Amino acid sequence: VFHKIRNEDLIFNESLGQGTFTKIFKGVRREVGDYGQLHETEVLLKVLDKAHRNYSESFFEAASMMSKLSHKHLVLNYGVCVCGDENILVQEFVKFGSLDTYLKKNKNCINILWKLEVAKQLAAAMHFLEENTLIHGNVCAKNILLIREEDRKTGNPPFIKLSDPGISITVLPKDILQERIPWVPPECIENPKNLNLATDKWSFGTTLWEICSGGDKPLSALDSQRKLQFYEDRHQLPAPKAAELANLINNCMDYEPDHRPSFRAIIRDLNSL
Ligand SMILES: CCN(CC)C(=O)c1ccc(Nc2nc(OCC3CCCCC3)c3[nH]cnc3n2)cc1
Repeated sequence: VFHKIRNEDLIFNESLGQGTFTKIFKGVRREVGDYGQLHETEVLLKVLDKAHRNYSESFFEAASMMSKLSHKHLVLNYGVCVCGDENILVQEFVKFGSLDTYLKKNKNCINILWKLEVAKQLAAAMHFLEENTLIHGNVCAKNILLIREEDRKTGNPPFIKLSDPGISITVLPKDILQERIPWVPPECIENPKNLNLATDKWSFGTTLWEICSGGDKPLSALDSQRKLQFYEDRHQLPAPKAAELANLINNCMDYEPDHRPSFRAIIRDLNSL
């Protein structure tokens, strides 16, 4: 179950953007913490749109997935506020935001070793989920958060976490699914109920492509009809700018889901460079 947070202990501050049928805000939670100390803690507030309240079950199931498992590379959920009409998910607030924006802002500053450390961390998180037979269903650079920047001076690497998947692709309208090509794998375009552990290996490949492309979005120039035809013609993504991980990307985005490598194998490949 989810810890219930009182509407009166939450303050909503600035809008940070939107997700799928959600609005996202920075906020503050008043709480009693360890030793009975009172705290005013920064939080990330995710609000399901009133118009799409019929998705509330999938909205919360997405975060519940993340919450029943504990791992260093998985975002922390603090609880939920159903107080009122609103359906509110309360999560930890990460200092440096999402990776897709960070890659773009810091293009001329991110080198191959940084990308490899990030890829290894994401692969570790996905290996944990695979070993627990937990499907994420929406692996992408927008859903990777940057906790700590790299510090060459101290030799410290960056540190990321994987966020929750949001409303599942098994209940979303087809036009949203099509726009999410090529993160959504071909078999889930055929039938979103084909969502499986193999789904996440495909999307991991798409996310590595993002990491290697300075925050470009693959196939963004293609409209939804042309994205569908891309899958129907069995195309692959072009090798990124920095081509060091192109082979791994292509091996991961295999049109045969049963041939996509395990995350253990993926980690072995990453460690070999
Ligand atoms: C000055 C420019 N920056 C970057 C430095 C910021 O303003 C910024 C934005 C967000 C955070 N933190 C954040 N972001 C999340 O999601 C990512 C956001 C979701 C919806 C909109 C896009 C971003 C989160 N999810 C779950 N805990 C989160 N914490 C930190 C800083």
